[PDB]
Amino acid sequence: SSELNQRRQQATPRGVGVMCNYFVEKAENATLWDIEGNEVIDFAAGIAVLNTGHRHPKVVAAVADQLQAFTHTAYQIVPYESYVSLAERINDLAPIDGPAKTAFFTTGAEAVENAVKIARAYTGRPGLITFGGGFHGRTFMTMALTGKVAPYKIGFGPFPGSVYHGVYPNAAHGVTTADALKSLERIFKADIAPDQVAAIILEPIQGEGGFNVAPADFMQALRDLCDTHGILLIADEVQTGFARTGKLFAMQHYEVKPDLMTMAKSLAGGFPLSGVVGRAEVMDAPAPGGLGGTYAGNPLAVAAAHAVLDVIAEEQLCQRAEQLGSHLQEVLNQARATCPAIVDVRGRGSMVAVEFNDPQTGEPSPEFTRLVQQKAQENGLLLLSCGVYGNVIRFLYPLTIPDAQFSKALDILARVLKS
Amino acid sequence: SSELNQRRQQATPRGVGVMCNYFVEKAENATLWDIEGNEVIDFAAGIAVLNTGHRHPKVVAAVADQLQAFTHTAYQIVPYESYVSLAERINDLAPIDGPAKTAFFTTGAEAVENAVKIARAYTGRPGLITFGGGFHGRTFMTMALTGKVAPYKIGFGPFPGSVYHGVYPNAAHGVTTADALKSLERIFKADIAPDQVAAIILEPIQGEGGFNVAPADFMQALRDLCDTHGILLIADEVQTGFARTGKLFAMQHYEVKPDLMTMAKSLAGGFPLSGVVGRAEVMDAPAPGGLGGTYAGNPLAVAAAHAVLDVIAEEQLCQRAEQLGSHLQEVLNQARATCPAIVDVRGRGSMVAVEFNDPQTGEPSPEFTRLVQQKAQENGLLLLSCGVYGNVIRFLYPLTIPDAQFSKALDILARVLKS
Amino acid sequence: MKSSELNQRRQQATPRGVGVMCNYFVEKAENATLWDIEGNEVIDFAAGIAVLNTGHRHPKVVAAVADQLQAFTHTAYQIVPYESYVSLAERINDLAPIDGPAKTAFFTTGAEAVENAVKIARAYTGRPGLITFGGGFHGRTFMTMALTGKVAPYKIGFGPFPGSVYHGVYPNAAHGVTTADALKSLERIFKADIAPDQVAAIILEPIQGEGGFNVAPADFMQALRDLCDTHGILLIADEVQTGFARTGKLFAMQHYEVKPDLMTMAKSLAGGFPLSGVVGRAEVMDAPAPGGLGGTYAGNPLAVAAAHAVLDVIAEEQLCQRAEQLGSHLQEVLNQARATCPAIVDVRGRGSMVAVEFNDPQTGEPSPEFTRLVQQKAQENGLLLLSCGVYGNVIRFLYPLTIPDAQFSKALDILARVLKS
Amino acid sequence: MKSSELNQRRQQATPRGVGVMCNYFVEKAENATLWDIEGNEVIDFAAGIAVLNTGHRHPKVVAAVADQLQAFTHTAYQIVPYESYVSLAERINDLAPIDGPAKTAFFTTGAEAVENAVKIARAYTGRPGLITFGGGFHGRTFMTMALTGKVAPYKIGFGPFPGSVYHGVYPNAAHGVTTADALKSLERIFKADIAPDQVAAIILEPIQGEGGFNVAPADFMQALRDLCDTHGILLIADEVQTGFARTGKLFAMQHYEVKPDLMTMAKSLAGGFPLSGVVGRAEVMDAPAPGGLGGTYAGNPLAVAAAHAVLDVIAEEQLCQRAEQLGSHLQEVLNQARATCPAIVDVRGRGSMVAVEFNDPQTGEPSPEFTRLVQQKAQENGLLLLSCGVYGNVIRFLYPLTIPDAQFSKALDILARVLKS
Repeated sequence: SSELNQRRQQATPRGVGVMCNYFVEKAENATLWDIEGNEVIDFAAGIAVLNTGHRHPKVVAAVADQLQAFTHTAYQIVPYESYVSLAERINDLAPIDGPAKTAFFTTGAEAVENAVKIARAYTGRPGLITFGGGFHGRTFMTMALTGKVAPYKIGFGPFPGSVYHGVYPNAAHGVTTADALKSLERIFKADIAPDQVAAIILEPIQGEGGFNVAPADFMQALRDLCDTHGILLIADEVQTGFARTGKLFAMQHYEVKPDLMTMAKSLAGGFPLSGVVGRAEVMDAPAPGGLGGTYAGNPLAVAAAHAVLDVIAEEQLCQRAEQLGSHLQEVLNQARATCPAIVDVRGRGSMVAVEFNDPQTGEPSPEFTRLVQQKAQENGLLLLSCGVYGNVIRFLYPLTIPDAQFSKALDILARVLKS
Repeated sequence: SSELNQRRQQATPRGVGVMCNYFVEKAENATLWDIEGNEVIDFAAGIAVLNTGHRHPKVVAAVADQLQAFTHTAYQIVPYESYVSLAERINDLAPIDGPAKTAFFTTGAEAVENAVKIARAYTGRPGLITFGGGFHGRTFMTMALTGKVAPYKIGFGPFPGSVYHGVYPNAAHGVTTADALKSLERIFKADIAPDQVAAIILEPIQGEGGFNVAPADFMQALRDLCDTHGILLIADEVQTGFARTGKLFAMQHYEVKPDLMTMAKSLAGGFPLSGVVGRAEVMDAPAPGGLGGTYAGNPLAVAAAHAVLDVIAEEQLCQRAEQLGSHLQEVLNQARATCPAIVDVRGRGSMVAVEFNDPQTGEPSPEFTRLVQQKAQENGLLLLSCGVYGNVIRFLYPLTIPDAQFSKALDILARVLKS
Repeated sequence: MKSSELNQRRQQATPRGVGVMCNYFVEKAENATLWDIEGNEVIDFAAGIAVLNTGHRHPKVVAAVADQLQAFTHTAYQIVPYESYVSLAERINDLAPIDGPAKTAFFTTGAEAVENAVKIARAYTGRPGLITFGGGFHGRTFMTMALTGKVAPYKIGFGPFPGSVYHGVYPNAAHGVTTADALKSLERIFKADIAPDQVAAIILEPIQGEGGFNVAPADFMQALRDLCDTHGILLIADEVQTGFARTGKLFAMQHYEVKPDLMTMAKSLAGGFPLSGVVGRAEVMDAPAPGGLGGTYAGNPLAVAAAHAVLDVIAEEQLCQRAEQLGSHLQEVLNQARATCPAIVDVRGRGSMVAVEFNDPQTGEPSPEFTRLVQQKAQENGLLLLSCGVYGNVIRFLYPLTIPDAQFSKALDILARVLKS
Repeated sequence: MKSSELNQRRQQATPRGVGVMCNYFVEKAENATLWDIEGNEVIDFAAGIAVLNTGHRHPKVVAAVADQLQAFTHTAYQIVPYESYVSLAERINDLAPIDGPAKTAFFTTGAEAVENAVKIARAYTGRPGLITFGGGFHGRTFMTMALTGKVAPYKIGFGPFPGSVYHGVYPNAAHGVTTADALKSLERIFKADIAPDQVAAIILEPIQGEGGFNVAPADFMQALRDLCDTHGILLIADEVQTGFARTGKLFAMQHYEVKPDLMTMAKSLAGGFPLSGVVGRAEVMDAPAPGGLGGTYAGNPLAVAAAHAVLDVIAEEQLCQRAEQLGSHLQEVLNQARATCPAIVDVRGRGSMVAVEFNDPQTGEPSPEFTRLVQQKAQENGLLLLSCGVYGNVIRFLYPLTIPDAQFSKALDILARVLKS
């Protein structure tokens, strides 16, 4: 496959970075097959894109029937009842105070993008506040909202005004909830007025930021100041959504609820679909024709996104996600005594991660974290990187992993840490 | 259905407007079936996305075959062979001087968005110039690039700086090529320096602008303008691309070649995929990791794109387009004499349109466009509106439409213009 | 001590970004006469760029400044106010072309004046948008550079510039741009760039200063007034250069039946002293909260005292009528020189804001060289002339309105001789 | 009584946006003494907000301005230059702490100076980024408001604001904010807001003026210089308020071994006249092309003549040490007052830029009411005190460095007494 590696280097730009050396041929559940027969259990699931697994039999049958019905029709002209079919369901499952309304789009960056458009149309305000280490997409506005410059926005500036970043709460790094809230106070006193901020966008637990959970200390306080200053709270559950946090949405772990929320990735279980759900009054702010997109709500994707929403419940992967999470929680917790480089492990449900620090100084180092990288797939196990420094392994296995599938990779994960 | 629509209003926001309120059941080539089994000839193809028709036997077989393989990988992690030489297949076919390289994404707005990121990474310049009436997407950057405020960006401002709009040459409306070039010179002397403009983006034929073809002298001068000031000429062929204009890409009708090209819509023939092609060195300007997207290069959509390029070649849809549109153009000019409202008949290939003005004045009638919209509606024929005044009908039938199906629709079209 | 020594010391001590036009350095100035450090007497047709309509060191202005010099030179008005600030504001409120009650705030520079007009407009409407016109000049600060409609050289190298700022086309039917063309550009901005319900103000000069002395037609101004009336936009008139008797009236807006919502004043406001101001409808001016407006030097006591005498000199010496008398005589000469000099393509202006445009006869393409040759020969004859326009082919005549009749006659003789050569 | 008729006139004729601290109007000022129109004599501890380090109407400054009145008041330097501009730039180049050859460009207002500083930095680096600190104040223009780190009341209602402008945290160990706290706030801006190689300049005051007189530590200024050296950033020191003998040295940056790339000057640079300047490395200053920098009032000849005399006064009267002597005596009084005044939480400053911060004794919470109480009590006893700070709980002391010691001792007697009550 070495010749195809170079066939790509001369046909697709260097900007599309790719981690693993080998290509894909077939995928099942959480097991990937290379071109050369190698079998690797997927602890990545394409970045939380397949909570219900690679090619789950139900929605693969739901996309097959949806195929010979219609593949595309542009919902803006000819609508389909499968669009209203899901908008009904998520409006009943989303943690939004009062009546909820849902619009669907294609990519997750478009969901956060449209949440900004709806937040701006309802508030009439320009301001948008995110947090350091937060990731919200790769388009112009979403890169501005993203809190990691390299490599996400290196060389694509300048970026629009009225967008600033607070500090995300993180007791593991010595920043408290008060430290986080004070950075917001410093933005209101130096950057932009509170009555000029349209929305505060927030990952319930940060995805590419290092799997750091926001405390209920932070959320209830956050809900308070936006209610004071007329700001809308937006929860970005593109990565944390759909049963991986032990519950359907990570915001269900909290008592107060966001006015808007963006969803994608495993929302369709491996097919291009995003969406925005929120309060009926705020979502109804843009005028007709203001929201759209050609591929918005791909009929095959809404059919699968309907399907995972049945695997949601009959398989009950919310309860399983807490059972997978808590055991791998234990595997790395006595590996903590065996492997000294572990400084902390964190996660809710099975959205779990482990941070590794070099012993001489407690600074990160991604090449011990990334020493585990190679040993894992050397054993046929694909683990993804994370963090502001690259020092955190995030475990993104599908929720549909058989238990023998899991314990294999778990004890293989026991061998990567002591070598 | 009556309940079906009102279920749709309480579940989905008013922002996502919809044209027809009959909901699709079935789709095949250029035929659409609705809740009541009523057969409608499709002259929209979901906005030029189904150039090869609804569910083409070749691309479904390529899509169903890819679903036996895998759902999705996040190309960023484990890549495909599907991705690479679909790009090799477009690198040789795209009108790009010298070696070409191709990256793939999902939505057309993303392709335009990434074409800007590549233009910014290559030139280090912030500036971007588009034209009034142009449409480039609905995200923050693409809304600023779009040259129509209503309804695509009412309530979503403020918009970023260094984005200005020239005037598109509309020789059928008093705007010459010299007028259009002077608008660009006026931007250079008042808005932003030329050596600060990274790219000039335009559609070879304005899609929602009214199907205004760009004259050859305007494109030649545009090439020399960017050549003189180090600007990159981006061609937005998301709507004009893939055999609709008689040739593969609309830029092939000109001797000048753009530095960058954006594609989507009929690229995958009813599946979510976009892409950017251009000179090898400029597209490699972004750093590894700067370009990305989780759904980018969807395996099924890549397999669908592979067969779409097969279909238009073996079925000779490039040559078919112009003979479909030539037959359409002459029955429009036959009705030109006994109908008083036709003021112009624009189009190239099968990207044809006809503009209506009120007979007593020169103040266009959307109603007459809606009235003729309301006649083919009750007569089983779906066509779209466009133009800055909503007074021109665009003919976006699938190129795969059978001859008897087309001859019927033109008959129906002739009757609705007379009355 | 000597000029070239000073020129070298200048280039080694100051940055090249501060360009200098003339070879010589000033030693003494009075009315419309300049004496360089070598004794050469120069007829000033620039007046510090339309700053000394009342002439250099007018006795009444100097006597007013010398008097204020024995009281106080600065107290920071936002800390300790003074009567002269209030009285000058009252005088401006009466004379300003403002519909209804007016209020005035004083600042230091014309760019600060435009800046505070923008700030006032944004506070009242709550909207980001601002629309100017190509060829407009409104200052060199970040926002005023964005408002300025000439990239070279005011904006080269200082980008990127803020959003919600766009430029229409200023009408000059002497170039093929009608009022209808100008309004078409505005409606194109409204349909492509920014919605009219998001534009706070439209800003234009009644006569474009360095834009070539192009006069806004009443056609254009009335349409702008109704357009802003319909879409809730504020009409800001930048009279920094046109203001104070330059155009035959105290303010160039008085030539029109249309009144602006806000107006910026500077340059000739203080007759050679640092002062600027904003006057407008009281309801609009009161939009910013206490503390939102200011500036340390704003309303300098010496400059406010000077502006008091300037308004006095304009009235007591009838300088508005003088500007019309002088300008009519100037257009008389420039148009007689039309028969003897084919390069003259246009003679435009109002009052003593007169200009002449030059083309190369071969085609209708500007001749900036012929413009420079006229400047150099006038300098050779001791006459300082400023160029302007988008192509540098326009010579503007900014003589002080107090220029003696005999000196003006000699300058016109120099003008006729230079135009034939 | 008679001031009330003037206040009603002031309220009806000028907008409410120009706030006014004192309800009395000045009639005469001299050194550090103010006389209102009612005969009341006030000791000036404001000096027009640090504009009069040399005092109100200093004899040598007035005689220099009066000499310039008999020659010329304005020619626009970009048209006809003058020698005094060059010689003042030559003096500023020799005196400014700039590594290597320096160049100086003069403008009018402090905001204009900062505005041209970013224009020079943007032209030199080609980068859009600008980083300031919360609590910083740099002017009231659109760009300087964005750079200003205090939203109320400076930018309330004037947004939206331009991108590529972010605010770090200014170090104040008295507030629990270390230098490490400050440095890492910059790295978070690098990691989340804008790449370091896209930041054109980091701008800071050596001592925050309106921010509460918080002095930058030496290790913070050092790491800032290293930060900019690594990433090609330019270091800009804003010495509009700290400049010219206020801090015990001619420039506050001279208290450090670090030298900035650019420096802005205003306020007391001309000792009570509208003048501002930008001095920096010659290579950096020459980045803007000819015609890119300017301003009609820039380098006002009267204000330049005053600044020439201000420099002579600072040297002839040894005002740098006098500022150190007056500031030490003030800190002694304030520290002795701390016992019978539990509200005093801190005594900050350097030289004669000393301030005192007040806290409500129950919780360490600011008490602007107590601060205003000290202000109003001192005003009743004839002492004019200003407030600063992010929370308005800081009183700053900006007496003219030329204040007579008997009047200074008297002012300290009042200050002591209004603090014991």
